[PDB]
Amino acid sequence: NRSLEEILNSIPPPPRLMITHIVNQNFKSYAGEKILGPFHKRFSCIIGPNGSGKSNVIDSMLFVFGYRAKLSVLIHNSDEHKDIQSCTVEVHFQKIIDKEGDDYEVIPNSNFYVSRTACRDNTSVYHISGKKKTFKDVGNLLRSHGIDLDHNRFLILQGEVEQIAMMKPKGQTEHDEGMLEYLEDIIGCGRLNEPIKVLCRRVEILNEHRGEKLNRVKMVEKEKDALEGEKNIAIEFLTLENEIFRKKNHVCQYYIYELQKRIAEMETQKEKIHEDLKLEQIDGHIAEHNSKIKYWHKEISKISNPIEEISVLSPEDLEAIKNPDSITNQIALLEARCHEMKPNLGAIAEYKKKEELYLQRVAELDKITYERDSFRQAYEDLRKQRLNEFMAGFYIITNKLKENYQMLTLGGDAELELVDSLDPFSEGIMFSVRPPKKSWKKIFNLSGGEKTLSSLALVFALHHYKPTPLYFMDEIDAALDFKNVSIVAFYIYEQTKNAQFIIISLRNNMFEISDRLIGIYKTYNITKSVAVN
Repeated sequence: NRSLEEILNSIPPPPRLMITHIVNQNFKSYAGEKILGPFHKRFSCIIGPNGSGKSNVIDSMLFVFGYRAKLSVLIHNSDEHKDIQSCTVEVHFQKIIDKEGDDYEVIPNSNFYVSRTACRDNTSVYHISGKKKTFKDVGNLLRSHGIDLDHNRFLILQGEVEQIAMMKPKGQTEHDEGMLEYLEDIIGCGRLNEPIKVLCRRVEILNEHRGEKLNRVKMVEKEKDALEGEKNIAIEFLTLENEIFRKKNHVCQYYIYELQKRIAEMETQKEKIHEDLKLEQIDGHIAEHNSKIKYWHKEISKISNPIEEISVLSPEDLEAIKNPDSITNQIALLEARCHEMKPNLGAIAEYKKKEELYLQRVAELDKITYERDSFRQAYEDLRKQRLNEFMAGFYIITNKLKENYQMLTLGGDAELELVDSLDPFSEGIMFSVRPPKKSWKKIFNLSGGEKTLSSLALVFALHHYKPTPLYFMDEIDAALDFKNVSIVAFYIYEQTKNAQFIIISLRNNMFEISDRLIGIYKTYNITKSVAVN
């Protein structure tokens, strides 16, 4: 359970190649060893009647590339040849320079030689140029060439296009994926768009309770504020009673100075008596010593300070018996305060503990909250950036789709209608198709051929957006007018010259645009092929 910051730091970031020849030994449709024909960089076709084994080959290339659908069906399956111990199929790849003229000047270096030996013991082993490997290494070198194998887009079968004609706009379950999520994978966002959505979701819920933590560190705060206010009143009472107590020490010091000033005056008078009668001076000395005995209270032990410290006006302000208000009001104030003291440092303790240290906890949860808001808006920025890239590529491919549909249908427009313009990730994207010289209507009331024509228009749109060098089609000519067949054949011939198109059909135009015509026939259940032009 890494933090989202560690997660957001750890974010994983988001001439041509031709097939020279294919040789197949103990192949499912080929008896013994058969060499497939040469394939031009421009065009090639495998034309013939249905049931000659073309479907067997196009499923075989899925089998040999790791796409799995008793490994004896992988070997030949017929009457004359039936399930020998192993089959070996080899395909040759070479580069070729992209020239506008009709050239077959390949690069003589063999780029790839993928040989799969599939035996009857449920074991299939892959070799690249005879080196015992997997299809993963061939796939990595194809990704170096810009070709992605496990993200399959280059192969089109029929079951895909009659899936396309009745797609839900979104994949409502884990086993369904709409064109929205598949395009999100295509555009390069689905690696980081949806996982960051689910990741921020849970973290924000964890963050919520952190905001709740910030709440219940001080859920009410009024009880502690009232308690520290009362104890602050007690502390201010302590300081004020200390000041009144200092005044009381001053008043007791006024009593000691009244006694001592009286002592000094009577020393002066008894010294006058001694100057002038002896026993009268002795009586003055006795009363002076009695007052010095009574002077013990000069060490005022109340706070010992005003104990020995005198005020300014010694003959007038330094007597306590002449000011009974100073005697009475100060001790009355002291008694009222000491009755009303209840002192505690809980004002300071609660202020430094719950108004500062729990405020420090609130500040730490404020920092966690700033992390939470930074995480949620870094999410909002990343999700909106991936969404903006997704709808930007979506606008690019819909412009390419609409221009392809306009030049293929020679009129009319098929356009994808969003559920909502802001974010079509809610429940999908609908599709509305207009046939030429027809009213604008839903796709559901239209022909299946119109749906397939819009699907091939989108396929042309994604190929124009992202150049995939290989494309495979099968039996598009059925239930379709020859006009659109020749139109898309002319599109494939004219707009694409480097891109190689392989189509399985019987109508003339799809191989009249073809540079290679691989005429394949099965005579006495022995399959032989010729490569005519």
